[PDB]
Amino acid sequence: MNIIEQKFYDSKAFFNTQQTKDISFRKEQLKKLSKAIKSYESDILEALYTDLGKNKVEAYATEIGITLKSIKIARKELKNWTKTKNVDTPLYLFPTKSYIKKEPYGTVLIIAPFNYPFQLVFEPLIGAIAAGNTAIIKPSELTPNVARVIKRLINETFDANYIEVIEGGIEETQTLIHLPFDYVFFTGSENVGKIVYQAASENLVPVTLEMGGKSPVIVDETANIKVASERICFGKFTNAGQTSVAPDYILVHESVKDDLITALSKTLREFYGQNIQQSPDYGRIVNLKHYHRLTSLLNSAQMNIVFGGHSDEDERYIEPTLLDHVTSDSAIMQEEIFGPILPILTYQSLDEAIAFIHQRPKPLSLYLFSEDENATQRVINELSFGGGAINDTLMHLANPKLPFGGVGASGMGRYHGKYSFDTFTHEKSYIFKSTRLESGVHLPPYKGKFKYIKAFFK
Amino acid sequence: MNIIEQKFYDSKAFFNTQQTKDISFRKEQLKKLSKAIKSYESDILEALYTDLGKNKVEAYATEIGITLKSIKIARKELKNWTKTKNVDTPLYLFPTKSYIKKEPYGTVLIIAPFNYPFQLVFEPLIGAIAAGNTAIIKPSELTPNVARVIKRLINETFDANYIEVIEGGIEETQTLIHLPFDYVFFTGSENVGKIVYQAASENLVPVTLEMGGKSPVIVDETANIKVASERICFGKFTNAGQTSVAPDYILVHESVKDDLITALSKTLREFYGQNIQQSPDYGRIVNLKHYHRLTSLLNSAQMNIVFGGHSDEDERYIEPTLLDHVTSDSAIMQEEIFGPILPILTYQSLDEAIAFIHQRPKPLSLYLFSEDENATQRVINELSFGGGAINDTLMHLANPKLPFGGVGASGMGRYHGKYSFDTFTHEKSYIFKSTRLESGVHLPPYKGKFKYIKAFFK
Repeated sequence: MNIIEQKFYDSKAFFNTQQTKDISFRKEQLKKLSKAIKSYESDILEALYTDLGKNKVEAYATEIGITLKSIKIARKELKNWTKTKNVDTPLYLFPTKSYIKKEPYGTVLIIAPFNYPFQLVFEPLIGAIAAGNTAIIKPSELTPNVARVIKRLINETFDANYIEVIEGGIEETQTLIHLPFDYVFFTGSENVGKIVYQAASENLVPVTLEMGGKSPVIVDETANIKVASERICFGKFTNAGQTSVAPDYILVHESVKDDLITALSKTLREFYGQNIQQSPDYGRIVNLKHYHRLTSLLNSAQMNIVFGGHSDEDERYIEPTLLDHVTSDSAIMQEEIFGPILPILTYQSLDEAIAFIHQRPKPLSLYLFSEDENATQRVINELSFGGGAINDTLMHLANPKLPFGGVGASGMGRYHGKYSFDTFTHEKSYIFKSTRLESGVHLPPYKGKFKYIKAFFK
Repeated sequence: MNIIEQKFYDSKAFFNTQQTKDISFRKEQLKKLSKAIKSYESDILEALYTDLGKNKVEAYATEIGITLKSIKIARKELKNWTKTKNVDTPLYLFPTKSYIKKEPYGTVLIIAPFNYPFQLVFEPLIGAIAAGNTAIIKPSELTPNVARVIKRLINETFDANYIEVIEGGIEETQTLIHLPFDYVFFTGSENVGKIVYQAASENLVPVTLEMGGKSPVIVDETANIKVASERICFGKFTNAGQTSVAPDYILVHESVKDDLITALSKTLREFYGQNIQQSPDYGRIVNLKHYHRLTSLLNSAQMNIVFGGHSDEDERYIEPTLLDHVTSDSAIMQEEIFGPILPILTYQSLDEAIAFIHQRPKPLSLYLFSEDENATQRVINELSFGGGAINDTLMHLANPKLPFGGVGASGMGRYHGKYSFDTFTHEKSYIFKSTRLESGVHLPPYKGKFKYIKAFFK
């Protein structure tokens, strides 16, 4: 009765035909998706480069390669993920049989951001397809050519009543989130996350939200500064900072603080050489507006740049900038940076570092560079965060056996690997008690049965 | 800065002391809880009988015995549930180690209804305790003596900053749900469910909602009417109908429809004899208001009572009533009955039965009495519901290896057994990449590394 509603009702109607629930069907659409991505493979990278200055290597590894292997893993495991699970039954309920069926939710909404525009559409989508749902996809219009390449790939591969792509901004998102989807999957900002979560509450819709925060990295008195410098910079300088799990700021112990900076800068040259603006290993800011935002942050923290700093408006360039003498109350530590600026703060005792992170909202990721075991055991035991890495950054996302998701302000729910499948699955317990052997052990009248009932639970 | 807020902040502060995260601590509070329930064992049944007319046998089996064994299972499995899980890592990320830590959310809210007032406080609470949280409990004030017995048991056993009981109605619930709890667990009505879900969205709080609906039971042309009569009546007539998973109405095939009724009535006498009002095996309605509600339903469906019907206001008695010639549009089929009235409807083709259930919201449970395998395979394959039973009712809740929870309008999330523990757990992925063997296989510059990166995912 309206354009977006028209497509929503058609997707729901196709699901109710129930072709989606058949495993043969799902295995085949996974195949078509793998083939379609490979067919558009250079049609994914032209758009990633024009929208995000994303070079072919990292673009492939973060958006195309990761999903192609995810499709493969899902096709290999589809029969295990979907198979009904038999469940041990208690002896006092004998002969009852116990099962858990893995059934889809129905029609599913996927909202994806701008920074990994392809990855965050298709990793959940693989889950939804594998789980037997229909899907309506909302990709970011901040990366417009990526968005249309996704629409072209989806329209060419699938019928709209099975998977469809709605392009647009907040207006279209508002129409979608107020529709009665059977599941909503969202990656993006805490603020839009709140908009989605409140909109889903009205129709009692379950959701997975993956938002952000400020990911700490504790560089400890016992650290291996050399490797940490490289490891941290990979995490921070891939996609030019725009990564919900990128290190947002460093909590570096007093003693090692100056070492790090040289190590950083030196191993930053090992990454993009002198004059990074000419490197074909380093990305760009998504947009003029995000640009004028991160430049203003550099212009306000200009007293404290210690390595990097300049920027060209015409190609949305900002170089790997490192800050120093930063404090809890400065403007750079008020918001999530989501850019190539790395503020560095000093700490004396580990208790203060932990306390500093505790006072703040729970981050999506947390990183500790330390060789001390008692130190790691307490950073891990007392700080709650989404996920993270001891002596590494980012690369915990690369293992699809580890769920990826936030906690508290950083998010709820999780995906990657099987978890993508589980996010879009309802686990339906059912039992089966044959009628040949009937009894009466728990039925009425109770008269003198009390003893036997107490014995059921003792 | 206000009474309920005062207790909330104290619970949060105690959690931040971090005694709760220690497994030795959790095992001991589980022990104290088991001992405390056994100490109040007759103090649980006096209140269940005065509030719900619940006789000692069923009261024990549905509220006390089920939780005591749940405490035992949690104490036996606590080390397995809590232990950090090691995760196979991919070869191309070698030597990285991969783990999932099971950590608590923090401070937790549990809201419990009137109909199983003790069970639905303590089965989730066991989860919360086992997961390492603090807890604030909101029990129904419709069963007031049960509520206070719970407060007395909790206050005597634990300090309020660890687990506390707030008594009251919707006002106190409103104050609680708008506080920034780390998790909200709710059992109750769809309408109050919506109130809770929307209140949780404002603070980005994850929730488990367990609401209701109208649980179907398909009695099929191939059924074993005799045993089904008993099995259905156990499910329906325990707790005098007031059970979110009780059969709310029967879809009985045309041919067998009259058989059932006699079978029902006859095996209803096998349960509570002639004159049920004198049976000490049959419960009562929680309240005058719920009473005047279910009596009005009988007074409006008075043309169609075929077995049962009368009611005493002074002991809130309503007898096992069976209806006949009921239709989709009658007033009894508009709302969830939650009482001892069983409307019975006829169907011709199985497709109509499935369609009738499909058109309605997804029920918390679904029951099919049939000996035909193709029939069961499609009832199970095409109808989405919370959980349920083939050739039985209710008893799928009794197996703590099967998750218990709704889907769609009936609920989101699940508990019982380990699932109770998981509901209150954050699974935190972390990796550990040693610095002794450093490399450079995925770091920049990319120059001629493309081939190797493609190989990572192929």
